[PDB]
Amino acid sequence: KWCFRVCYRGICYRRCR
Repeated sequence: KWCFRVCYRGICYRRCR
């Protein structure tokens, strides 16, 4: 599953609605 995944310097994000 995948909805909204962000990624920065050395850290990403995963949030679904």
